[PDB]
Order: sequence, then C-alpha cells, then structure tokens
Amino acid sequence: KPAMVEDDKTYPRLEALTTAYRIQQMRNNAVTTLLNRADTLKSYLGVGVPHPIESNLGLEGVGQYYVRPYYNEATIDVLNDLNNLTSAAKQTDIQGLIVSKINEMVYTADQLTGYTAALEAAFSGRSPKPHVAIGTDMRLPQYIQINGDDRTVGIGYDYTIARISDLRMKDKIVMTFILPNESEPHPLQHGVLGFIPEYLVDFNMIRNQRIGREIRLTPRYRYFNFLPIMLVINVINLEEAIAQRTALDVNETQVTPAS
Amino acid sequence: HEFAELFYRTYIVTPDQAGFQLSIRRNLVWEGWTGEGLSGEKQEISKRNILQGLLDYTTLETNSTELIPVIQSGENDEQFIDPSVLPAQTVKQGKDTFDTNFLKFSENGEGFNLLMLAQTPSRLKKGSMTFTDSLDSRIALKQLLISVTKGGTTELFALDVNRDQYAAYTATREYNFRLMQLKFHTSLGLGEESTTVAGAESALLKDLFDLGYRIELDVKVDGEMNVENGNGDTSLRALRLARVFDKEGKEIALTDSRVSAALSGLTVTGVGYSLEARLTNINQLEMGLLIDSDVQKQGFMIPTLPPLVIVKPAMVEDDKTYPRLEALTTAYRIQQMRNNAVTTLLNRADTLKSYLGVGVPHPIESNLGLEGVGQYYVRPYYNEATIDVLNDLNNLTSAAKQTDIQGLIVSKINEMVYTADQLTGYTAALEAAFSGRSPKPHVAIGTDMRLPQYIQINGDDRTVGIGYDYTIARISDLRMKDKIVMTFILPNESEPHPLQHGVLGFIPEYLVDFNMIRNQRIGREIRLTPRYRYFNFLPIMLVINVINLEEAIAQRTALDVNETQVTPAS
Amino acid sequence: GLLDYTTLETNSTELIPVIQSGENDEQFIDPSVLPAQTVKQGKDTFDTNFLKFSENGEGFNLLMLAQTPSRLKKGSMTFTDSLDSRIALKQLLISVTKGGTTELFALDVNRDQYAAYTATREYNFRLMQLKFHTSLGLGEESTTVAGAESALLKDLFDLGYRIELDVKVDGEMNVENGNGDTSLRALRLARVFDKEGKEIALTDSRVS
Amino acid sequence: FSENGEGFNLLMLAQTPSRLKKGSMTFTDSLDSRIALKQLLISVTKGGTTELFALDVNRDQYAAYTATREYNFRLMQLKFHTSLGLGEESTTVAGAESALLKDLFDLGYRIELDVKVDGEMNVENGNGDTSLRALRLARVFDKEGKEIALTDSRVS
Repeated sequence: KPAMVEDDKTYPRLEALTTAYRIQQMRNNAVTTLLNRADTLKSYLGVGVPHPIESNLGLEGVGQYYVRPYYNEATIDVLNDLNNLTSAAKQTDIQGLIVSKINEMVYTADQLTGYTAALEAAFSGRSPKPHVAIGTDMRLPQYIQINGDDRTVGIGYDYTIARISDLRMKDKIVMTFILPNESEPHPLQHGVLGFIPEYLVDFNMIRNQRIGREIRLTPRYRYFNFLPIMLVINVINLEEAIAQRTALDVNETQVTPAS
Repeated sequence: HEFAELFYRTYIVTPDQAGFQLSIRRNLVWEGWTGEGLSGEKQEISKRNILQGLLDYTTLETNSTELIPVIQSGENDEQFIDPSVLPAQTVKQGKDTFDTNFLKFSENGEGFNLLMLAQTPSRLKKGSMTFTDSLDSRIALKQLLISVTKGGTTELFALDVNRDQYAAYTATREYNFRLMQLKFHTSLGLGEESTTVAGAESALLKDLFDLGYRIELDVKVDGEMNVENGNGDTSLRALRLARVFDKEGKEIALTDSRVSAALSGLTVTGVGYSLEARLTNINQLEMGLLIDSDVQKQGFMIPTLPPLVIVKPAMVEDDKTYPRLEALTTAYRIQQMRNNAVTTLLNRADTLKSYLGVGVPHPIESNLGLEGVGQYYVRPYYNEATIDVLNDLNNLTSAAKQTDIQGLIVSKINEMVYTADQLTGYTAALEAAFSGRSPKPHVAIGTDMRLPQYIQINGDDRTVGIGYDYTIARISDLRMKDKIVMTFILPNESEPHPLQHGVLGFIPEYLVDFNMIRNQRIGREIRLTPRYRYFNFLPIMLVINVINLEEAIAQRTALDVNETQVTPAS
Repeated sequence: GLLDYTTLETNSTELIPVIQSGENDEQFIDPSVLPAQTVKQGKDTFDTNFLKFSENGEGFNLLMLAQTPSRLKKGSMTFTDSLDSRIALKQLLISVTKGGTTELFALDVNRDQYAAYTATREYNFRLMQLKFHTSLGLGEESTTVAGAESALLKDLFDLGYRIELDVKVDGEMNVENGNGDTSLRALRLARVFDKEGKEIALTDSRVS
Repeated sequence: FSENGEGFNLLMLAQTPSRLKKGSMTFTDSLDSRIALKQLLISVTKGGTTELFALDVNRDQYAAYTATREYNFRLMQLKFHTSLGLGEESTTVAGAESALLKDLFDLGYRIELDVKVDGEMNVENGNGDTSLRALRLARVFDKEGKEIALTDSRVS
C-alpha cells in the first residue's frame, strides 16, 4: 500500500490478511498431507496386506512399533449394488449399503491390525474403545445421518464426522483410528501439528528505488503422521441411482434347460 | 398474490428518482504487477477473486522461497547428471520458467554450493547472491533414482524419500559450528504396484510381482552440508538386494531356484538425488501475493407503462359502460403482478439455457452478459431434469402408489437442491455476507395448480431436505402447466442485495380524473398510467419437468427386473 | 385474462420505427438484406425494420419515424410529445460471413446491465448517453434467429464450443428534441469457451 | 485513431530513456486528474492535395475527461462535441492562409467543421481507447458573422 496515505479501501483491515493465512495453512496443507499419505501408503503396503510389526522399515510413524501396518481400498457401485422395492424407501437403502460397507471395513481393520491389544497395552487402569474419525465432502454426511428407521453408524463404535468444501474430497470417505482425549503426541495418534507462532512486522522497503509500506508473515508449521493405518473408500454414480430406479437382481436356476 | 412477491420482493421508490444505483466492494488477490520496467502487456492479466479460493486448490499455493536446482547451459552442466539417462524436468516457481534435473552423487569429487546453484531469473534482477542468504533449519532428501536393470533394459524409479524414517539433516555434536550431516541407513521396499517414473507400471519385476513377491533394497548413503555458505557434499556408500518376501511377509532365501532365476541379471545402482532447501532470509527479497480491492457499481432505472382508461358519457351514472371504479384497479393488478412476472421468470430460464448450458458450473466473474449483481458472490449454475414417472416409478401394491410417486418426486427435488448447494457455494456465501447468524438457505417452490397436491399429502421421506425451509407457490396460468421451478430466496430482507433472486421495482401512481374535450366530443375518462418493473439479481435457478403423470396413475408399471446373465449367453 | 395472458398487455404509446417507403428510407437498413416484418399496434398494421448504424455522422430524428396512421389521422405531430425516462437497445443484429454466405442472428440484449440510456451531465441538460461494452455470447445449442443451431458454427457447437464477441457501441439521445445517434465502435471475437469454463487459444488446430 | 482490436496502453508508450535507467516506477502509478486533447490533426483534401492543420484544441470547453457512472470506478470517458473552424488569420500550417482554402479566404469566408470525437481512458494501468466518429463541413461564415447558404454559387 502507499506509504504516504492510509488506505483501508484497497487493503482491508488486518482481518482479511489473517483469514487468508488461516484458510491457506489450516486447510490446503492438511489436505495435501492427508492425500499424499494415502498415496504413499498405497505405494508401499500394496492393498489389503497386513505386515508384521516393525518389519516395514522405510515409512514414518513410531506407531509401527505397536500396530501392524494395514491399508485397504474399496469401491461402492450404488447403481448396481442397491436394492429397492418401492420408491419411498430408496434413500434408506442407500444409507444401508453405505453404512454396512463402512462397518465391514472398520471390523476387518480392527481384526487384522490388533489395535485393541495395542490400545489396552498402552494405557493401564482403563480400557477405552477404538474411536473412528471420518472426513468427507459437503454432500454425503446427510446420507450417513439417520432418517426415521436406521441403525447406528458403526455398532459399538463412537465416531466423529467432519465437513470440508475443498473439491478433492468430493464423494470421498476417509477414516482411521485416533485418540480424542489426548493433547500430547503419542505413538497411537494419527499425527500431530507442529506449530510455531508468527508475529507481524510492518515497515518500509526501498525496492528498485521504491517508497512503500510492506507487510509480511512467515509461517512456521509442519504436518507429521504417526499411525500407519487408514482406509480409503469412494462412492460413485449416486445421483443416477437416485434419479434412475434399479431393482431386483434375479438369478435363474436354469430350470429352463441350459445346465 | 403470493407468487409474484415470493420471487420478487417489493421495493417501493418515491417519484423523485429515475432509478437506483448499487455499490459493492470486491476483495481480490493477484501476484505481481506491471510497473515500469517493461510496462508489460495491454489490458494486463486477469485478477482472481478471493472467495473462489474457498473452493479451489492452486489459487493460494505459492512458493518462491524454495531453492530448487536450476540448469544453465555451459555453466553447471557438470554438477548435474548426464541428461542422456533422464531428460530434464520443467518446474515453475513464481513467474520464472526453467528446467531442472536430479543432482548426482560424487564420491571423491569436490562438493557443490546449493545456495548459489539455485539462482533463478527473478533473483538475478534483484541482485546476485548477497551475504544474508541463509539456508533454513531443515534440509532433507525428497527422491532417489535407482536404476533396476534387467538384460539391458533400464527402468528409473523416482522413489519418494521425503517421507521416511530418517532423512532430516541433524546438527553435529562437534566439528566446525554449522556443519550439518546426513546419516541415512534404511531399506527401501519396492511394492508390487510401485510404478516406474513418468507413469507406466513396472514391467521388469512382473515375474516376482505376478507371484505377489516383493524385494527389499537396503540403501547406504551419507552426506554433509554447511548452512552458512551453502557448501556441502553427498556420497552413496552401498546399495544392493537385501531381502525378498512373499505375500505373507515371510523371509524367503535368495537361493531358491525360481527366485534366483528371476533375479539373474539384476544390478541396482543409484543415479542421483534431489534435495529440498528453503532460503530463510531475514531481510527477504520476495513480493508475496498482492492484495487489492476494486468496486463495481451498477445503474438500475425504472420506466413507465402504457395507459389504461375507461370513457363514459358525461351526464349519467352507469354500471353498463363503467362498473364503479374497481374494474380498472383489478385489470391493472392483473397487468402488473402476474403475467409480467411469469414472463420474466420464463425468459430468465431461456436465457440461462442460452448462456450456461445444461448443468455446468462456471467460475466467479466468468460471464458479465448475465444480468444481476449477485454474480460476484457465487458460481453461476443452471440445471434441468425430467422424470418419466411411467418408466421410473416403483409399484408394490395398488394402495400405496400415490405415496410412491410422492416419494420419488421429493427425492428428485432433494437431489437437485443438495447438489446445487454443493456446486454453487451459496452456503458459504450466506455464511459470509451475514455474520449475526448462519441461516439455512431458505428455498421457495413455485409451480402451477396441478403438482402441489402430489408433493404434500403424507409420508414425506424428507420435506425438501433436512434443516431446509420451503414455501409453496401456486398459480393458475397455463404456460406454467406441468413444471416445477425452484430457486433461492431470502425471506428476512427488504432492501436490494445480491442474494435476492429478484426485486419488484415499484413507484406509486395515482388516478388521473378530468375532462378532455378531444376529437370534438365530451366525455369523462379515468387515465391510469402504471410505472413498475421487475429486477432480478441471483443467477441461480433449477427447473423440473414431468411427463406421463396421467399414464402412470391409470396404468400399472411394476418391477423392471434385471436378469443378470445366468441363462448362458455370456 | 385469468387463464390466457394475450387477452391484455396492449401497447399504444411505444415509439416504433414505421416505413413510409420514400420519405424516411435513408434512415433504415436496406430491404435487400432483411425483409420487413408486419407488426400490429391498436388496430394499425405496418412495416418495421432496424435502424442502420450511423457509420458517418447524420444523426436521425426519432419522432420523424414514429407516425403511425393512427397518428397521421390525429393531425400534426404534437409539439409537446417528450420521450420516456428509459430508451434502450431492444434488439441488436449481427451478420457473420464465411466464404460469401451471410447469416443474421438476433441477440436479445434487452434488459442487460449495461444497455440503458443514462443521463449525462457534460452537454446540455436533457441529453441521454449510451456506453455499451461487454461480451455478447452465442448459444451452443441456440441463438440462430430465436434459438437452435446454425450453418456456419457447426465445428464449435458439435463439440460444444462457445464464442464471446466483444462489442463497443456508443450512443446519445435527446428527450426533448428527438435527435439522437448511434455508432458501432468495434466488433469482433476475442475468446472461445467450452464446458470446462477454461478458454482455448485461437491458435489450436480445430478452433483455427 | 485505433478503432478495432486492441486499444492502446499509454503507460507503455511513455518509457523514456531516463525511466529505463531508473528501474521501475512506484506502486499505483496514477494518471493526471484531468486528461486533455492537446492537438487534433485534421487533413484537407481537394483534388489530390493533402494539407495538415494542427488545431490546438486544448482549453475548449469539452476537452476534459470525466468519470463514468458505470463499469469500473476509475474509467473516465471523453465526449468532444463541438464545431471547429479554419480561418484567414488563424494559426495554420503553410501560414495563416493555406493554398487549398485561399479562394474562400480571399472572399473573406471561413469554414466551420463539426467534429464528434469520443473516447475512453483508465487511470490505473494506462489502457484506453479513442475513436473519431464524425467530421465534416457544416457551415460557412463570411466576414460578418452570418451563415451563408451552401447552395449559393460562390461558396458551392
């Protein structure tokens, strides 16, 4: 801005600066880290293959000292995997398919990772239950939230559901196990946010024979990942199944002689 | 009447203005400017709006502090690898364009100078390599390029190494004061789907991969760097095949005949590496992202309309030639408040077909030929859909058929409303433009006299959506027959605002009564001059068409079973 | 009127150009390019066309054209008839030529944000100005004469490419005299669009 | 007079050598409050001979730019609607009396041309446009301040 007249019209108040900072840092870097962690787990562990504890040196996370590595991927085809008998009950059936699949994924992960044993070993005098953290886009959660007659989103498992407007996580469901009640880094957590505060420094610069006031913020933050466990599932072709009705996969018993 | 005031809020104006003018400030983001060193380009470049940043991902991600190696022909062609193995890659930071390649390991050779090596065209004008360039606290490897060779065929693997056990430079307990070293010892695993660089699945390890096997490559690399003057050297110490695994993660001896035959001809060597460093200057010589604001202000003005009058002989009272005074008022109220509004709505529908295409969003300030100031707060969006209830409705019993059709149509409405909220970003616009509370997007449903009773009887799966409010508008006009029109409406505001769908430009007019001896006759007349117009702001709307409604009710359509290829026909 | 709309909505004061065929022919486009159409006001039917752009001075008098036979029988053009607060371009025409083939499009620029005569205070005190600069788009599945496709823009429309024409039009009008003028300053295509909303260069093989 | 295609960026056009040597100019390099037409260059042609008359049209009532009530908030417009004349003793190239208009000047006649020039200018990045829209001869004046008919034998 010009360094002879204050201008709150071209440059707004400090709030615009702070909110631009807040958006950039606290959303885009985190999304990059999460998706890159997904991709690197894909690259190293294959698909759906448990690994012996501390036998996968070459991928961060002190969590590998307590839990077997595990990454699995799944695909839901709502158009070809939904069951209807009446148009009035289609959304409940959609919820049924999605919740049943997520429950199956959670149970299989808990089965082959042995997370319960690690959890009970790490903390004594208490036996908490594994907590599922689920993130997704701005359209799906209300197809997870109950409507009339529906069952719990994961039986016996407590959960949290998050909202994000960014367009990578469109029709995406990402989940893992975390500890909600701890504020200091543990090997069991998914990751921690290393943070170093920045203070504002405002002063004049003479750049290429200039006269102008300059405002600078240098951020200091870094995202680290601990638990090498995560499940990535995507749902495709939803609105078509909602608008176009499918029904009644029928398997003939070939009593009409062909076998 | 309900309909006209539903989409067009009444805004009254005194007769002393020819129109109303709006002023809106926009806050926008953009990097680098013309100045006078080149005075580059006419009509300059484009500037982005910040609100688009909430939905996009390369809008804010900028890097200028990164110290990436840069090629200069005839200057540093010796420090880089031979480009005959891998062609140089192109990278962009700031506004410079240049080619890069992986730095190579040298054993007995001289160390390089990372600080100097990363001079980019932006720096050179700003000054070449002054004192106060100091490397950041952490410097780490990102990729390693090992050549797995099978029978003369070379495949390069850009193994992402930035994420691993130990790649962060560590301060030394002794020796000099700023000598940071690299002590790198681990095994890097090649997964069964670990792709070759530049796409393409690994075609060499397929033989082990088809059996589901994997190889363990241990890597022996050391290095050192000075964080004051940018000097340092790195050397590879050892690299060889260490272990081979099965699908169960059980050690398999290299002496087995099959794996040994599959491993015949395998030699692995390290080609080069790439190293990340950030130039933490305390004085700094970058221009960040410039932030400004611009103001676009619009002029809206309101004309008159053709007059209406009744004439009658000026000696008598009549209910024959003139019933009371109410006739003109009723005619005028029709004139104003129904046909013109409906015509405006339909013309907007046609216009949005003409411009936006079917069901495709556009970025912010993507078009200016569209009417309405609301175009700066949301992506434009127009989508249409039709439901063939005859070919789509589910029938179980003849008793619940109306409930079934109601559920189908309401589910379709929910789909469109939710996907509109997803694609437009209207929700965040409401969150921002008003800060006292976060109101739910208030939805209005306008349609003819036919449909509404098939929308609300009983058994609503979801009303119009959870936490959504609705208002049902009904009208008798024909050309709206058998359609559904919906949009987004603010019920709590009265003044012009970019989040209104429309505002009814209205100035009062009063009766004109006096004698005119014209055409050489005498009569009493009542001149009525209406002056109003409809002004609409928000460029978002959704429409739904229904066909075969009569066909489905009076003819059964059930169970389009989908036989799935069990009767042998493949 | 309760059911149909056309039983009402009468015009009797709007000023529309009228062909006298020999008395004001110079101020219309020639009939060899676009045949005149018949329109009705009140009980009077007549011919109308588009006012030619003033390529070289010679402004036009608006009241000299708006004598309908109903106004002819009403005697001389009344001296006190003044224009309304609003005067705007109701319809803009474009002619695209490729290889000698001429086609006309009807772009409805009515009610657009930058197409209303605004009061100007630099000259006199009853002068209205027009200042028209925007991008007039052409429908990918519409905009031929009232919609639908064309015979010269197939290559873009089949793949669905959208064209933006930048327009520079300036105009002035006097709401007491009836003298006014209108001129086209510049007219050409600048950008080409698609579904994705990202422009394509004018040098790509298909677009070129 | 640029009419079609690109306009002109004035800030590009004023890159004097000293400005090259000094580097770059400061932020928000803004134009003058007013913009003026310092000269209008018209050409007179009679039979194939062209003579240039440099009419300094500055300080006439309508050579000033004003802000628009639409578009951007920095766009200033130019509307120059007036009559320009060429006289016997007014400053002109090849003397106050030129060769192509000597006949009228000897008869004491001075010609008046109606000029209609309009334009656009922005004071933020230096881009703008101007177009010549109308220019012809309209009235002829004698040594006595009364308009003479164009159909009269001598003037015609």
